[PDB]
Amino acid sequence: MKLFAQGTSLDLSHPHVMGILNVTPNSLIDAVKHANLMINAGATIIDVGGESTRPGAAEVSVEEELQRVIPVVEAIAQRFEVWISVDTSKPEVIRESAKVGAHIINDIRSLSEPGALEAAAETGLPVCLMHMQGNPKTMQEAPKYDDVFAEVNRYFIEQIARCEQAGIAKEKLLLDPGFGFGKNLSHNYSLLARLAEFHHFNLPLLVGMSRKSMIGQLLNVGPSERLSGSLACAVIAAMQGAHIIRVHDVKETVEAMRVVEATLSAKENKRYE
Amino acid sequence: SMKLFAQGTSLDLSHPHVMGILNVNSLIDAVKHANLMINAGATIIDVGGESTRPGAAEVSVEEELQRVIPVVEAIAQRFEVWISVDTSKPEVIRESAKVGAHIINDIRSLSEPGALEAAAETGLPVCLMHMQAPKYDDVFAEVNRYFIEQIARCEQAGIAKEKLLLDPGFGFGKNLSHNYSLLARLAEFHHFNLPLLVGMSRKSMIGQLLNVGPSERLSGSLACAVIAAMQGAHIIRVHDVKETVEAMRVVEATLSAKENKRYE
Ligand SMILES: Nc1nc2[nH]c(SCCc3ccc(S(N)(=O)=O)cc3)nc2c(=O)[nH]1
Ligand SMILES: Nc1nc2[nH]c(SCCc3ccc(S(N)(=O)=O)cc3)nc2c(=O)[nH]1
Repeated sequence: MKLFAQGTSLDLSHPHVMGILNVTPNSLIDAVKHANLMINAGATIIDVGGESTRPGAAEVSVEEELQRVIPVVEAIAQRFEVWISVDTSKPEVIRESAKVGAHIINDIRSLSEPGALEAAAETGLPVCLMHMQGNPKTMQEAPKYDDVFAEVNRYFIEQIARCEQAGIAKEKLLLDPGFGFGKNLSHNYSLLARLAEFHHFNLPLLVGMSRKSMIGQLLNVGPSERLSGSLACAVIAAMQGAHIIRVHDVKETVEAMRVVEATLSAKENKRYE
Repeated sequence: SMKLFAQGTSLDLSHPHVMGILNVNSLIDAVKHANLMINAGATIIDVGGESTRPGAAEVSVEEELQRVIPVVEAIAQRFEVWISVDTSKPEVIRESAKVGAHIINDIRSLSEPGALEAAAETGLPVCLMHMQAPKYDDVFAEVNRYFIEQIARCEQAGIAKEKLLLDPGFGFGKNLSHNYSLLARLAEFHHFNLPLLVGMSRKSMIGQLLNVGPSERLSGSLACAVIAAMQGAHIIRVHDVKETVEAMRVVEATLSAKENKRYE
């Protein structure tokens, strides 16, 4: 499995670490400093995000998101070789990001915004499709599923079809179950436990559990006390064949991923189920 | 519903347990460290540490008794935690059981003269660990047959199968490649229907892979624990108790949401 963007490629034979770079409030200088630290710790992708999608988050104007994101993507692409994912839902941010060197469109809304689908297609870039029930304002009010795995699985079927009809080929797509995006604790763990079953689509799998409440509520610790839990989640995912792990704590995750790599390379079938 | 019995209590092996490592004036600090490990969530304390590492200075019978017995006694009197004892000597096995030890953890699988008979007499649970530039045809198959052999040897000496734990012995006569081969296939050892104990914490199988110092292996050690626990390993022996317990809670939440209750 490989992805292609901006005249390079990304080999998904071994799990990759994606470092989180939030640029919600010198801002540009600190951002590039942080990216650099994450690159040196072994991150091969940086996820640049200028809109909070935490539960209850307020929307951000397109002009504000552009000012936060585009100088940061540009500065990174002009200095390093690391891949760059842009965590946005806005057509214009999608276009302007691709023009300045971004490689992956990581949309938590799966291109649901008006014109987002068409803009993503126009770039040619890889696209991550994430599951969310509802929207960030209300997704955590009362998450409810008869069968969460089935409903997330059905959602991916539907959204894959949707991207194909718009002219985005399967080979550009990634899937992400959306941990924390309209799920209670038990819903998140049902998805993590059956994650390997999403491989049937034959598409890269991306997960983002780092420091989220599925660790906090389970351990009864705050956000700065969740490293061990976060690593445990990362390893559980990567052992089931997840290709990209989105994290805050890059060095430590990269170390854990080596151990997973060694273990999978010693295994016959190269996955746990 | 696997359980072990010792000293009038039981250990419920339906979820993974963290066994903290204790290094053996002494006694006050030992009880202090035991207390910290219990507070961090260890349910078993392994008594020995640096004093009992392979390569360490061999000691006389009377020295090992003087060093080990009062620590086991003091822990048994003050806490409800289970106590694993690191020893190869029959006298120490015997006297440890008298003062409250729950598990005999002999890396030599009771090979020294009298050790097997002394272990049998105590009625306590016994860990069967595999030990030996290393070399194997099929390291899994060699470890497997070693277990078949020790189970029969123990059963010969009157030790019920219900008291045995199996440990593949990470880092004992094994290069990096052999170690990862055993971890990768750890789940296959469940055919014995016996508890599985593993100890990878801070070992060379991490140190060599990541190329870092003894004190910088927490993340790889946690990865190892999680990999083992996801395959149904019952006891994980570690230095970093708090962090390992947190990781094990995540594994337990994952395994409770799974139909199989194990990854293979
Ligand atoms: N592909 C992908 N992209 C992502 N972007 C984000 S931003 C996280 C917003 C947030 C924070 C905290 C909680 S909570 N209540 O669970 O702790 C939920 C959402 N996440 C993901 C993710 O997973 N995948
Ligand atoms: N049941 C059980 N008991 C144990 N006791 C020990 S003591 C540690 C000795 C050591 C240190 C370092 C390396 S190395 N060269 O791989 O880094 C090997 C052995 N370990 C274990 C274990 O695993 N199980």
